[PDB]
Amino acid sequence: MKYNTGAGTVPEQLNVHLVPHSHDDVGWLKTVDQYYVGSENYIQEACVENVLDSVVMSLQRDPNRKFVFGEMAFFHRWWLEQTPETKELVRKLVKAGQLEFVNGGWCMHDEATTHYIDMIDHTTLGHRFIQEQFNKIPRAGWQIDPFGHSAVQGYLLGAELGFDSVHFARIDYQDREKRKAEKSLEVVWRGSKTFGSSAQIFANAFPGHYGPPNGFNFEVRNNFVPLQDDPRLFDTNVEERVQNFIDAALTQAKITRTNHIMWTMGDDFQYQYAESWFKQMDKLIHHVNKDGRVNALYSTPSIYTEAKNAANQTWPLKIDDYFPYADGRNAYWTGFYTSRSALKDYVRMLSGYYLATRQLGFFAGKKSTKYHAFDLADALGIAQHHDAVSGTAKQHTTNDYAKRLAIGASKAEAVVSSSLACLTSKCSAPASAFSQCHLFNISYCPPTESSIPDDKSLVVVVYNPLGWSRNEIVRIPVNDANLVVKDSSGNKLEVQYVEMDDVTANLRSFYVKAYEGEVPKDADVYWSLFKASVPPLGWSTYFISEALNIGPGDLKMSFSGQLKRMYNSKTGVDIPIQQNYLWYESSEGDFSDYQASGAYIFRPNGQPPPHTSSVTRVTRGPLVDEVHQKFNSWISQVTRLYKDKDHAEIEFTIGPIPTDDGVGKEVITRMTSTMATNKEFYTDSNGRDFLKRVRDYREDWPLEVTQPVAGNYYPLNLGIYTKDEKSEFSVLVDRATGGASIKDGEVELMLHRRTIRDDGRGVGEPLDEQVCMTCEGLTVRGNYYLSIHKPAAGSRWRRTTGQEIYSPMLLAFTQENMENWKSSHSTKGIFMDPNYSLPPSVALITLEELDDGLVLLRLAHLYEPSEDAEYSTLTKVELKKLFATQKIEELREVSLSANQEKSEMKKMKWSVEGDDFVVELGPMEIRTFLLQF
Amino acid sequence: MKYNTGAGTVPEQLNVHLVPHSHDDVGWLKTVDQYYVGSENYIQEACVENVLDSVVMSLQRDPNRKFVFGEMAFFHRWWLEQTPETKELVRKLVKAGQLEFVNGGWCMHDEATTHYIDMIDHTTLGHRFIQEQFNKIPRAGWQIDPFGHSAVQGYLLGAELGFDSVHFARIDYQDREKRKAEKSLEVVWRGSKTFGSSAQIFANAFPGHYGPPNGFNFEVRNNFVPLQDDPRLFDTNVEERVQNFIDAALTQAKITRTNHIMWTMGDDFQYQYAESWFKQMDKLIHHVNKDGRVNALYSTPSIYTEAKNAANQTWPLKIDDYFPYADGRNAYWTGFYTSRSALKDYVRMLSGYYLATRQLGFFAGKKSTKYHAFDLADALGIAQHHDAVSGTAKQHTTNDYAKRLAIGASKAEAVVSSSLACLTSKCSAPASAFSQCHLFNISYCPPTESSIPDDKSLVVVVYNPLGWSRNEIVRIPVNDANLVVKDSSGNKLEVQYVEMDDVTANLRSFYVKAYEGEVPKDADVYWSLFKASVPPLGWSTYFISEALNIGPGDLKMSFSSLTGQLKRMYNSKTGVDIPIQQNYLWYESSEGDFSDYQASGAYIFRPNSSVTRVTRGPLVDEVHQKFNSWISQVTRLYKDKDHAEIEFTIGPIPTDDGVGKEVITRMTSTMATNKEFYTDSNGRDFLKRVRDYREDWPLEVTQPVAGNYYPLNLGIYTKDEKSEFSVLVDRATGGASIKDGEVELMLHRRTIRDDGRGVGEPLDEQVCMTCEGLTVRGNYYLSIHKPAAGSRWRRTTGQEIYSPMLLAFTQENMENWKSSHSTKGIFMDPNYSLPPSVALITLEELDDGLVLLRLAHLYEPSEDAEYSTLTKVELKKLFATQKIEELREVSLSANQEKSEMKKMKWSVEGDDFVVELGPMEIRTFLLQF
Ligand SMILES: *[C@@H]1O[C@H](CO)[C@@H](O[C@@H]2O[C@H](CO)[C@@H](O[C@@H]3O[C@H](CO[C@H]4O[C@H](CO[C@H]5O[C@H](CO)[C@@H](O)[C@H](O)[C@@H]5O[C@H]5O[C@H](CO)[C@@H](O)[C@H](O)[C@@H]5O)[C@@H](O)[C@H](O[C@H]5O[C@H](CO)[C@@H](O)[C@H](O)[C@@H]5O[C@H]5O[C@H](CO)[C@@H](O)[C@H](O)[C@@H]5O)[C@@H]4O)[C@@H](O)[C@H](O[C@H]4O[C@H](CO)[C@@H](O)[C@H](O)[C@@H]4O[C@H]4O[C@H](CO)[C@@H](O)[C@H](O)[C@@H]4O[C@H]4O[C@H](CO)[C@@H](O)[C@H](O[C@H]5O[C@H](CO)[C@@H](O)[C@H](O)[C@@H]5O)[C@@H]4O)[C@@H]3O)[C@H](O)[C@H]2NC(C)=O)[C@H](O)[C@H]1NC(C)=O
Ligand SMILES: COCc1cn(CCCCCCCCCN2C[C@H](O)[C@@H](O)[C@H](O)[C@H]2CO)nn1
Ligand SMILES: [Zn+2]
Ligand SMILES: [Zn+2]
Repeated sequence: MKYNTGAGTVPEQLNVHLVPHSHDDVGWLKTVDQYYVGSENYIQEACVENVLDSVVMSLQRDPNRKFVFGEMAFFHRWWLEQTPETKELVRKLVKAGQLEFVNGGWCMHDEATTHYIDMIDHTTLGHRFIQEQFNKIPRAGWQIDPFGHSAVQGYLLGAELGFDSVHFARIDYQDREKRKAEKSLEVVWRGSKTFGSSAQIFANAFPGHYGPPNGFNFEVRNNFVPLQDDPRLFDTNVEERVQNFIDAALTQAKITRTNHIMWTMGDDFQYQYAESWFKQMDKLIHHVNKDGRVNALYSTPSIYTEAKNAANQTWPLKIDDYFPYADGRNAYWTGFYTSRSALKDYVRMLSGYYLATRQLGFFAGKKSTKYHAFDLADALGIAQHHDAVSGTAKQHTTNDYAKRLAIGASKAEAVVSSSLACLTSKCSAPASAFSQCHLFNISYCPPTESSIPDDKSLVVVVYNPLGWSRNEIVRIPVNDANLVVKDSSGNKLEVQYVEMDDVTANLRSFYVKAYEGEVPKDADVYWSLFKASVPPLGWSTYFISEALNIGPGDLKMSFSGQLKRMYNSKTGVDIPIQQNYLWYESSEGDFSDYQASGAYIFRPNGQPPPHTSSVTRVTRGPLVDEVHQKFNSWISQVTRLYKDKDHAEIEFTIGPIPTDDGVGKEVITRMTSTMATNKEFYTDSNGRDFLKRVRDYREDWPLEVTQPVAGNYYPLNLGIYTKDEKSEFSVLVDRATGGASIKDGEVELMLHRRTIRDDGRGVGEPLDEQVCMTCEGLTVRGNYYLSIHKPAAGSRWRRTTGQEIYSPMLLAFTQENMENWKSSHSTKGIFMDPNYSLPPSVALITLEELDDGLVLLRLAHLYEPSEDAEYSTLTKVELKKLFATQKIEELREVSLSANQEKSEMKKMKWSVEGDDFVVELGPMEIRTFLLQF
Repeated sequence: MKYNTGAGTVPEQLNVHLVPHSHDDVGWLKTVDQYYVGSENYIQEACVENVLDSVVMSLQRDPNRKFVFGEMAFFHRWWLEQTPETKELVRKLVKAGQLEFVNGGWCMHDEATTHYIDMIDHTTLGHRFIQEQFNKIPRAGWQIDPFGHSAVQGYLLGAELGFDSVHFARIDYQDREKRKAEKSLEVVWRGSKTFGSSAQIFANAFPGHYGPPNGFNFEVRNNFVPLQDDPRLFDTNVEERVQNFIDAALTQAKITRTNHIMWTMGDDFQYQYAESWFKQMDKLIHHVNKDGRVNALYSTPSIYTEAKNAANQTWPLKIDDYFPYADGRNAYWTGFYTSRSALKDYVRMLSGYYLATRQLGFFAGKKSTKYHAFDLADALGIAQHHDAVSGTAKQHTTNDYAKRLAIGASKAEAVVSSSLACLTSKCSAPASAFSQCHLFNISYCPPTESSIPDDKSLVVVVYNPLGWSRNEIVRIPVNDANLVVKDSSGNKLEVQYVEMDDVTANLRSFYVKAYEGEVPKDADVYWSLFKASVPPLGWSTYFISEALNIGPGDLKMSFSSLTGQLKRMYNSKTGVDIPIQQNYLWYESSEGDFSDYQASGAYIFRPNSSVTRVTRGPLVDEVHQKFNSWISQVTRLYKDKDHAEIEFTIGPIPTDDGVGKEVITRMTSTMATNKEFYTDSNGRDFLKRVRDYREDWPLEVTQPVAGNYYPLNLGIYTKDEKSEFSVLVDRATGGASIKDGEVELMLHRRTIRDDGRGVGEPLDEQVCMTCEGLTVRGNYYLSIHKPAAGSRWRRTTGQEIYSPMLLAFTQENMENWKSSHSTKGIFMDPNYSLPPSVALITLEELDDGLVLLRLAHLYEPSEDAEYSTLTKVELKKLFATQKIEELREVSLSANQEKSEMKKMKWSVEGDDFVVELGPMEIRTFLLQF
């Protein structure tokens, strides 16, 4: 029999857009490769190779069939295995529109715990591949699973990518009720207060889930009702199945605007045998359309959006974001804003490093390795997956993520070493030319710990990957107490010695062995500190050889023994402020609700958070004032006021979190003032826009308060701040972190979490992270940064220090005779014009060599219009001065993901309820260029 | 990457022939159509449409891949839904050898409870489709699942089909141990005593199961280890999987002759997503052969057989059969020999009716409808499946089988009625011309129960589908006591009235309602009996209108009187005389003990009186016997019958005491049978069985009852130096001789537990409206003869039991009838019979002008001095009203020129139009008129 599968939309009937898809997690209960090859099916039945294999076969069978695929991490692995014949069939299918890429990034990223730089990076990775192989530009965003949604997702990873639409299943459960009643599930979304309608997108919140209506899942071996239309066989059931379809369509139509609705015909890792689904959809399209009451068609999210746009309809407006997300009364998904802190820091650290790595490789002439096996691009793009950096994957999967990141970090570390060796001489240098250290956090750095032979000096090369000149404190572990630091010009520099502490030494012994496999030499005796000064996008070289109020600067802090006050003499801000460590007790269920706190969901006990305190050292010196604090045996902190820093730097060391008492614990630091913050506080969106949050309040619906704490937590990637008439109090993070203001004048950060129960959303594991050789709970160490400012003065600290945290100096070490080194190496350099700096409001967020001679460049304006009277303004960058030592032959502006010419981008129109080489940049703008040299 | 999937065999290595297959039950836990379309997956995950869809896609991707498929019941349902492009693609795959048909019948039939005529019929239905669509002749028999194997499967449904091999997984568990030790899993099997090596076949019994070695089932969503050979991905495992493969190959090689072994790469309803299997098999062939220690290839059972035949090797010999089957000490699969007796009788009755239907349609010029939806050919073909007539499907599946058979029977009924209307007239006649009755067993025949109008008669047309003239008793239910029966010439015939009985009357009210939905009219008051005389392949017409020792003939029986119940049988003309008792007993079903939990069930048999009337008359003497409230019997000696007909009525089997019961009739004599007894092979050859003994291995006796039951489709007999005692059945039935001079039949079974082989249902058959246990009624036939004179009774009466007269009824004034209708007729020559040794088992109109004809010699060489000899049939006299234009002798399934059939050679350890037939021969022909 021939089925009429080629139906399009029809004007005066309800149209049911059948969109076949397979939701393929880039790691979750299995690793990425396990999901691809289909191993470990006892954990979860899932094989993405079967999906792509069988979908291509089913699409070949009938030209009217369609399927949408998203995650290029899987597609690219599959593609490299396919024959030339298959690759050509795929080209035909993509060219015909039968297989359409939706989203098209390397993964479907989390939107809470991700940084916009990483979101752009992996999306570009996917889009370049799709553009190269198929000459296709994705037009529909696909965020069907991420646990809430960010403003930047809407305007920057949606509209600015060229997406007309973005589709997602998860919104807050109270909000969803209101949107159904108001038919506002689909909105025109303006995530940017700066760009408004110039960066808007059609946003489609599904009625419930991203699966088919009940009885319309057709996966092989499932117990569905096949449409039996053969009169030679018993029990035909055509009329019943057609009515099943209509009934489901009418229910959805009752909550949707226009005569067009969409069915997401798929689910988690479905389509292992695609024909099982397409057989049923073939028959349903055929028989439903013969019936004639409604109209069914094979479609895609972009065909659907096109029909939604051509309709005569005005649409409700959506501003800001969809955080936080709850799927039930006691189930706010705000715990994963913090879950797996160590993995979050690892991602953030490697992202900064990878940024610098691509800079140095470009100058030294290195060749792109983006699509090579186990490259850091693959590893960091996988890491953005919505179960990966978010913390919501199984532990073995999480270990596999970190294994892949470490492999890519090792490749990047060799690129940096070889590149700096070439660029500092007076490119083929060996990677052994310099040594580098990434375990300063636990004091392990063999290059600076080892002894210096006579007539030689420890050479320290300092590379600065910001487009600003920078002054910073180098702090290295040493075993000699009479070293001299000389700058490039022979002058001895002022130094300070800081004594090794017992917390750090105790971390060193355990974790060096865990990470590196062998037990290290004795704990270093001292830290050596000195202030380095480095040109923008350049290096300085130093030579090292043998011969209660604190605050070396304007910012002062007062302690008992605990913090009591912060003030700035020069600016005249002064608040009494206390900081303490506490923890919420993790709920394990109660009489009214079995929901437990777990890796996704933060549900505190409803008991007040238990209190922890004594000073163990107060240190004073020209470069740093320090207060070492121990709150208990597993919570210790160091507060540091460094020379020339407009902030304190608070180093936390948390763990092992004790659960032998059977009580899960979610550890916070809480900063309590008297500022009249009036329930307001500000948190960033993926590290960019600041969103005004209001305690216990929602703009889009009248919140029913059910979790007065968990319901006020928001995801941080840059930081959190508060203000009143007289002060502005700001906190910056070093990794994705959850933050809230639970009381006026009060800010808190959740820093580490260890539960005894799983939260029943499918991961099947309490968040119980341990380190072994003889195991104990994982300890995390990191920094948060705090400062005080007059109103309208804090934004420039937040932006400037945020970028500095993102992009620290890179240190490279070797031992050579100083004079011999100065004879064969330039001790100072800059790749920009010697007297050029990027404006203070701009960051060079992408600089990378692509295939052939093409260079990808991105410049970001860091400020929103109303933040800083001087810097929230129009500025310019002279690219001739940015590349002083090279001549631009070609310049070309492209879309954010570099898959379209900027000038060719077109926008849909919506009726919304309530309505030379010099590059200019307005507030919040990001401009992307392809260059040739 | 490209994989070297084109490997062939290599001489200096062990070769693993990978044979992809999907074992598709034609009904079992789900019905055949549910299995096809994949509905009711909560019962069992199984969809045959997916198998054929995805296998054809997978074969298309790589020309070196192969797959074997067997069950045309499924293939044909799928074929008619396919597009022209798919059909064209399938023809290319079949022509290239990528898709090979094995077996090729409509189903994979049981070999215990099936009759050879039904086996030939459904195999022909499948093979004719295969030949017409693809010009292919299957060469491998595929019997991987049936529970034991019959001698007729080997020589007749194997060798004579043109099969070089037959493959099966199930043999007795004790036999299997010996055959592993002696490397005699594979044999040259000679199932026929008569034909020996002229009808031999390579018989391959698998080491254990028909699935793959452990860890090589690759069905989508199963937890197997994929072969990961991409160095860009973590956890490559090529070495591990290659070694897994080798270890399994070497283990099998140690119990197999030659350097070729076969892996059956599949299982029940597998290959829903075929690419999941072929991907792994692609990579295993590639990397195993790169390694080079063993050799792997895509293969088929026929390619494997060729390799085994080409080896320089001598093979052990197998004779007789593989019954009974047991897979454990207390697990003899001999219960299903009797399970679902009523379904078995239903199949047997419809097979004979379908034989007559195709004769009558041919004579009347009816067009063939063999491949039409719900045709009786489909229903009867399906019913041969190894869970169907065997009785081992779920109850709802069994109901569906009976519904398809009833649909087919209703169509056959109209053909018979329309054909007889045309042929007796002086085809376009309507089905309403005659009525017919199939419920005589419960006394329900409205056409004869109904009053006759004055100046009209009940016209009775009697058709005889045997090639022998036949006299037999017509016995119809009537409501008037003074009816007169005249033959066609006007002669009044001797009649006998027999009173209705209470047992039948209560069956009638309950079962007529069950079968037809409404209670019947008043029970009929009498049976009218009379003797009809009918030409072979012809008819006689009769007109009915208003006007303790027994034995009306030579055979006599003596009953105690004090207790009822047989005591003695003797024939006064031949001098045979044996004391003999007949009793009803039951075994208690085991529900397992603490040492073995095995219970009795649908597959496995695991065991733990007054005369109410004596009737005498010129046409029948009978003794009604009531053994208890749910067991009654009537023993009948009919005029001119050389045997007693013993009608049992059993049920409802009481089950409330908590114990299951398996009911037998046991005939006990003093004959010196010396542990020997004789049972038939699919209604054909008799095999000598010996109590508690096995020819091929030293039996360890664990079930001295259950291990001595054998499947009967014709009957069972014993003998000593003075007598032969013979028992014929009317349906597939289990029988045994548990002591010397003693013979027993299992007639009905009801268990309270399942026997744990997958059907998940106690054998607990019930009739519901209120429910009660099912009641079965049927006949077995007893007789006594002098040695070497019993065989001719068994063969002749067996064919008469198989092919009874067909009665057609109407009411008309006699003279107006005789004026418009030929009262008497035959389609053969007016004075020609087939020889007494011959039966016309097939006569059928195919498409175009082709007619299919089969003649069978009923006798084995040693059986009857007169009839066990070469004979001949005159085809011009068989077809008297037509002229034979063309004759062509073909193979048994009619897919080959008989003259062009080729046989492999094996070295075996220990070594006009007149049709001639030697003993046990079946010759098949295509004729054109
Ligand atoms: C501070 O700061 C810092 C920063 O800096 C932070 O962070 C950190 O960091 C660090 C660095 O620094 C890091 O570390 C790193 O890490 C990574 C990861 O780790 C993880 O993972 C792993 C893995 O896992 C997996 O596996 C296992 C086994 O099986 C298991 O168990 C698990 O579960 C998983 O599993 C999964 O997956 C898989 C796949 O993958 C599958 O198969 C399965 O089935 C599943 O599914 C692990 O292992 C680990 O663990 C460890 O550790 C821990 C801790 O962490 C502990 O606790 C434990 O216990 C352990 O430990 C133990 O052990 C060890 C070993 O044995 C020893 O040693 C010790 O001692 C103890 O006892 C974890 O979990 C990793 O990966 C890395 O590693 C690496 O590296 C090192 C040096 O560096 C060494 O030592 C090692 O060995 C390694 O090495 C390697 O790699 C490299 C790169 O990466 C290279 O270069 C080299 O060469 C090597 O390699 C090569 O070779 C080899 C031989 O040996 C091989 O294997 C390879 O291969 C591969 O790949 C390829 C390509 O190429 C392919 O083909 C194949 O397939 C393979 O695979 C190559 O070839 C390190 O360690 C960490 O992680 C971090 N952390 C976090 C948390 O994240 C921190 O945090 C801070 N701190 C504070 C603040 O406090
Ligand atoms: C509660 O205690 C434990 C327990 C378990 N079980 C049942 C185990 C059943 C195994 C079935 C395996 C698969 C094949 C079953 N075949 C499939 C063939 O295609 C079909 O034709 C055969 O009829 C049929 C039977 O052999 N019982 N009790
Ligand atoms: Zn997901
Ligand atoms: Zn079977």
